Amino acid sequence: SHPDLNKLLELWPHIQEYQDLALKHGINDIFQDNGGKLLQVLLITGLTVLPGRAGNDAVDNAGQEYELKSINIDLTKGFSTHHHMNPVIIAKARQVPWIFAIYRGIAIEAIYRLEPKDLEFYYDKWERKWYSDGHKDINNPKIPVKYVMEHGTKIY
Amino acid sequence: SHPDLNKLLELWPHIQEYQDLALKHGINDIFQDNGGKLLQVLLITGLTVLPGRAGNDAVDNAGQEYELKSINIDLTKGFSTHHHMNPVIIAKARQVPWIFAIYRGIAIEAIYRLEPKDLEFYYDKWERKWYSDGHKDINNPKIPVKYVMEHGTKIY
DNA sequence: TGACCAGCTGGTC
DNA sequence: TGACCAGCTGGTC
Repeated sequence: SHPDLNKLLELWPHIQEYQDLALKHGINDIFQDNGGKLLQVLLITGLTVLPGRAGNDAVDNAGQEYELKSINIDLTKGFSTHHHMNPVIIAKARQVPWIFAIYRGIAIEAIYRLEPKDLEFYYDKWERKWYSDGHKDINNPKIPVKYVMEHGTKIY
Repeated sequence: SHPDLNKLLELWPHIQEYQDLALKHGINDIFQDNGGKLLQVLLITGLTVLPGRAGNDAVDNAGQEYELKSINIDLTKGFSTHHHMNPVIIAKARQVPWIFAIYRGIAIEAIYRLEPKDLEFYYDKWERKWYSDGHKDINNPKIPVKYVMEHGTKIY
C-alpha cells in the first residue's frame, strides 16, 4: 500500500456523510455521471431528480422538466452532449429548457439557463449534418461555453 | 435554495481535500468515471496511473499494464465492459491482466485479479458473435461477479 | 469554432 | 447466462 492511504481513511467518514446527503436527494452514486456535482446544483436551484428518471434530468415545483449539464473549464471549453447524436436523441431534448453549470475543477463558478429557442440553432446544425453524412451518428458534438454565457440567463 | 445547502457547506472543505489528494495521484475529477473509488484501489494496491492514459489503466513498479474495473454489488451483479464491444477493443484487452474491485455502495469489499488466460473464455464468446452476427457491435456485454470470484486470485 | 478521436458505467427479462 | 435496452463526459488540431 501507498503512504497516502492513511489520509484517505481519515477523510472517509466525511465522504460517507456526503453520500448519505446525496441519497437523501435521489442520487445513488456520487462518483459517476457527475453525481457529486449534480447534488450541489439541485440544492442551489431548488430542483429535484425523481425516482425512475432516465438520466440527469430534473423537475421544479411546478412540474417543469429540465436537462442538466456540467463542464470543468480547467480542462475544456465545450459542453458534451451525446456520444451518438441523431434525430431521436434531439427529439428528447427539444421541448425542455437546459441548465448549464460551470465548474473550475470542483469549485462551482456560475449557472446559466437557456430556453429551447436559444438552442434551436444547434439542433438545426446537427440535423442538417446527420442527413448529409448519409445518416451517420455524430460522435459528441459540443456547445461552446461562450455561446451559453452570451445567449443564456445567469441564475447563479 | 434548499435548507440542506448548509450541510453541504459544512462538508465542502473535506471534499476539496479529497479532490486535492486525487489530483496528486493523477485523477482530475473524482465525480466521474468512478474517479473517487479508483483512488482507493490505487492506494491499496500501490499501482500508479500513466499521464496521458487511455481510460482507467495503471502500471506497477515493473512497467506491467493493468485494466481496472469497479462494480456496486448492491445494485448490480455484472461488470461493465465497453458500450461498443468489437474485435478492435478486444485486441487491446487481450494483452493485459484485469483488476476487479467490488463495492457495497462506497464501501470496498474485495479486489480480485484475472489473467488473460482466465478471460479468454469471454473473448471467444464475443468475437464469435461479432463475426456471426454480421459484424455488429455488442452493447456492453457483462462479466458475472460469480465468474470473477471463481476464477480469480483474491488480492484484498 | 467544428470536426475528427476516445473514456467510464446500470437495468431487463 | 446472454443478449438486449440505456446514461454521463474529455481531448486534439
